[PDB]
Amino acid sequence: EKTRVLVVGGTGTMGRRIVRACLAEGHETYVLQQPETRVDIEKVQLLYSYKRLGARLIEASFSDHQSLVSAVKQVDIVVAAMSGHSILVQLKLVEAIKEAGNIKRFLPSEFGMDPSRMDQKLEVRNAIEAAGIPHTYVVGACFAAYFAGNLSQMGTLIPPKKKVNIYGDGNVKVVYVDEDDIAEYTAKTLDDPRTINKTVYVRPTENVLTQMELVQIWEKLTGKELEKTNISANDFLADIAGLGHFYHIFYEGCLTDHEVGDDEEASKLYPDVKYTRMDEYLKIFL
Amino acid sequence: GEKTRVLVVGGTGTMGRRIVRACLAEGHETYVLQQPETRVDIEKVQLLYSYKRLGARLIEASFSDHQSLVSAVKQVDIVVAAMSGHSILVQLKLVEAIKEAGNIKRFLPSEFGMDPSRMDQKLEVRNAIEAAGIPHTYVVGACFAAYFAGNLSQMGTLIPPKKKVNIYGDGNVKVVYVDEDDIAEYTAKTLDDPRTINKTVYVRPTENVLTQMELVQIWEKLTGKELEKTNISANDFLADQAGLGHFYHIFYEGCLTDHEVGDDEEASKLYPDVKYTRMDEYLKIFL
Ligand SMILES: NC(=O)C1=CN([C@@H]2O[C@H](COP(=O)(O)OP(=O)(O)OC[C@H]3O[C@@H](n4cnc5c(N)ncnc54)[C@H](OP(=O)(O)O)[C@@H]3O)[C@@H](O)[C@H]2O)C=CC1
Ligand SMILES: NC(=O)C1=CN([C@@H]2O[C@H](COP(=O)(O)OP(=O)(O)OC[C@H]3O[C@@H](n4cnc5c(N)ncnc54)[C@H](OP(=O)(O)O)[C@@H]3O)[C@@H](O)[C@H]2O)C=CC1
Ligand SMILES: COc1cc(C[C@@H]2CO[C@@H](c3ccc(O)c(OC)c3)[C@@H]2CO)ccc1O
Ligand SMILES: COc1cc(C[C@@H]2CO[C@@H](c3ccc(O)c(OC)c3)[C@@H]2CO)ccc1O
Repeated sequence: EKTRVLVVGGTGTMGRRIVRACLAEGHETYVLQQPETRVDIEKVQLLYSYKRLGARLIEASFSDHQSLVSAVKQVDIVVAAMSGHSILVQLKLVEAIKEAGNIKRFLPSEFGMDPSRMDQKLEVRNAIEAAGIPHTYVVGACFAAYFAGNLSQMGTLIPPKKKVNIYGDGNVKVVYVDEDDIAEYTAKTLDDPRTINKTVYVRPTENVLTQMELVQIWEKLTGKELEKTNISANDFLADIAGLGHFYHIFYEGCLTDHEVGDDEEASKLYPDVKYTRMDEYLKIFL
Repeated sequence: GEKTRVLVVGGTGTMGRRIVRACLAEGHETYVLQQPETRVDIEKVQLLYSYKRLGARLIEASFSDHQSLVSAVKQVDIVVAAMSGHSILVQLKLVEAIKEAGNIKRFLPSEFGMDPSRMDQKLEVRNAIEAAGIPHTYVVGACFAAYFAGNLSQMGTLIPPKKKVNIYGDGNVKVVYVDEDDIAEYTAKTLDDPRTINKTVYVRPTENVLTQMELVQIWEKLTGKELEKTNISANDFLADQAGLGHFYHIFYEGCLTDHEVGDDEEASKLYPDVKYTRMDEYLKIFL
């Protein structure tokens, strides 16, 4: 009855939320348990905390091809959320899935900028498609913790107190999404017959905002005007890949420059998800 | 009387995060030290702000800014620190601040392990607390169950071994294994208990005083399988590196159990309503 899901990378930022979202959806949830690399107290405790919620642990190693095959044979769907070298370990996962033969869908570690735009992620896609593994690519949003809570400033995760850099004129549309919402959309789409072999864009409508609109949401919550320093494009390219990431998002507008139909956008596919709006998101910092 | 306001220092540490939640559970108005970011540290930031949803307040302060420590402690009645273990010695700056503010009714320094006065920068911190005249409680005497029980006291891992296990000496030295949650709850109960002002509190839940070989047997009965044991002489063990030695005092010298403690200084008796987790329940999560 339940879809059986294996979550790969279950102790990461996105992966842990995907574990929880799969359980909250009612999926029978399995989490890949990799051989310890270190005395890692919070890693181990996070993993075992999942059992208390009803998840099961499956031990396997990426260096052990047969242990991966044994793992994926126990589930119906695989979701990966590796850090993004670590993206490429999914190639081992693809061969294991291809050998196993029983996987109905694979969602690789995407959850960001679409890599098919004119990349290790694209190499994983090709292997998936070469093997004929049904897939769903979840893309198109900035994690609110990495880009909204710091008003998109680099090198920090919390609002600045007095000053703020604005990229260009800060009128390039961006997509700011609470990581919990991304995970819940992921749990809902992964067995949806409508999203088989599709790209799903996480673009909740009211969270499509320019940097300046984000800052102005904050300024209205606090009642304080920030001192703004506009940084021109070339002023931003003083760098001789993470500056590259910001440049594509805030200068090239790579998240919002192509329109998406309702049949491929998460908030339209799953309108019951009451996604967190950025004014609510930012309240925790007041 | 009223809440009793507590500032937790090291609030995103292993022990500190449990202490934050314990203080909220006990009904204290709970404040957490927000230190300036040293890096893009997503899980550290999310942990800190998760406390707000639970009713805690954050106070930004820096150890390198004496005036920010003063201001932070001036907003609370009690201070509890749980720094990793230099980390220890930064508490000296905190004592100077506590000294100047002059409103702190009690300070619990970062202890929660072997009593150093029976073996240290912890002792240095004690000396400063006492020289300054700051009322104190020292919480000592227990092995964290995550570091010593879930691995059956094996080094280099935190989960039960699959078939063989090392026995230190004869595995008949008494050790104290306690759930970190219980340590934190005892800490939140004791920090304003008049019976423990200016005392050492020993966390020694009676049913959790166990030999390594007893711990192993609890697990063998849970799994129904016996484990291949190999014993290891003190001298062998000591064949030449501070983690080792922590273990040696604990499992060879028996430093946690070689002295008696009285009920008016033992947490499980001071706080008998804390139904502490026994090791047979603790280990079940691993099955
Ligand atoms: N704004 C946005 O849209 C963002 C996009 N992303 C993307 O989301 C996806 C997940 O990112 P994130 O949550 O930050 O990932 P994490 O950095 O949190 O790592 C997650 C897990 O990946 C496993 N892992 C990492 N390296 C290796 C390795 N060499 N070998 C084996 N396993 C490894 C580990 O799994 P285990 O739990 O088993 O130990 C680790 O816990 C990525 O594709 C990333 O590009 C992430 C940041 C922001
Ligand atoms: N078996 C046992 O009984 C055990 C005993 N202990 C003892 O418990 C106490 C706390 O240990 P534990 O919870 O594991 O420690 P942690 O390593 O988990 O504590 C980390 C926190 O302490 C702060 N910290 C660390 N270094 C610094 C620094 N240079 N400057 C400022 N802050 C710093 C940070 O505070 P912030 O959150 O604000 O960023 C950090 O988050 C210690 O006294 C330890 O000796 C701990 C392990 C096992
Ligand atoms: C907030 O300050 C920073 C934030 C980051 C976040 C990095 C941002 O680019 C992020 C990212 C990676 C992959 C993506 O597909 C992605 O899509 C938005 C974003 C990185 C996530 O770790 C990097 C450097 C910083 O200084
Ligand atoms: C579980 O494997 C290890 C576990 C540790 C735990 C270290 C154990 O000695 C612990 C300790 C530190 C301070 C203490 O006061 C203490 O009292 C028991 C124990 C250390 C806590 O970080 C160290 C090395 C290991 O290989």
